[PDB]
Amino acid sequence: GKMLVVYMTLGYPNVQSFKDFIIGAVENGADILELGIPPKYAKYDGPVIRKSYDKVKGLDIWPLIEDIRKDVGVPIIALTYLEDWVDQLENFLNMIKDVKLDGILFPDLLIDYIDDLDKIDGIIKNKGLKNVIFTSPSVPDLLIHKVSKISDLFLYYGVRPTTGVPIPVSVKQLINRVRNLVENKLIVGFGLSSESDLRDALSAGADGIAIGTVFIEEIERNGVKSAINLVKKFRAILDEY
Ligand SMILES: [Cl-]
Repeated sequence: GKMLVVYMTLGYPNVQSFKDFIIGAVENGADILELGIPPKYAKYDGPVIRKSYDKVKGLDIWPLIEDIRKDVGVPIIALTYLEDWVDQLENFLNMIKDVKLDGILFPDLLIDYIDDLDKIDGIIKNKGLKNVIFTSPSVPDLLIHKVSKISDLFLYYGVRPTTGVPIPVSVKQLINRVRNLVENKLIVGFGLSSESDLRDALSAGADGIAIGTVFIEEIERNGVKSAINLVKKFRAILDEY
């Protein structure tokens, strides 16, 4: 079947409500968790991700990661910029394995560290960790093909960002043009998540979808239990395929 990947900003909105959402999300069918590590600097994050980072400013991040690791048994991927840890890439990857997370996803890996790709994949893989590689429409087709054969768990393909203007092309067509390039499992991630966009990706052959900002929005406007119920809804939609 199809994989439901659920993102949440570590500690958002508060520590107790964050664990409630994660546990509820996993109970309602999340297959993979992505946890957003608040960034040491500003980068390619949109308005609603940034505001989620604002509300957990100064969070003690490692005890919470440890804590949530004890609470749920699904694969957990750390979402953080290779930027914030390239100075210290060794004590980061050891800490990640120390607290028992399954892998990482560096969004800026293929952008700002493309020449370091093969070294960094090698080190991650020889720590037993998963290197989940981020791609997007601006990643050239042959690079996408390259990383599709090395990406662990799945290759991630991000469309519909909250920042900027979306590509005025149907998600069905966008995924049609990468599905045959990706030998891996293909997870399509969304900033804006219309149901039409999600069904377009699944019907175009994506092996799952990743969603996150939709949950941050639903929490702020209707609360954690409402956001948990959205997970149930997305699970049912993926279960139609
Ligand atoms: Cl797009």
